[PDB]
Amino acid sequence: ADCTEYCSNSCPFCNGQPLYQLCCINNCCPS
Repeated sequence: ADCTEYCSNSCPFCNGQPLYQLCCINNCCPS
């Protein structure tokens, strides 16, 4: 949770959205 394992960057605001692919994978850690 909070992108603690999904990506190095922590995103506590990510759990405020239902989508994690466009939130954590894309927005939090663009690639």
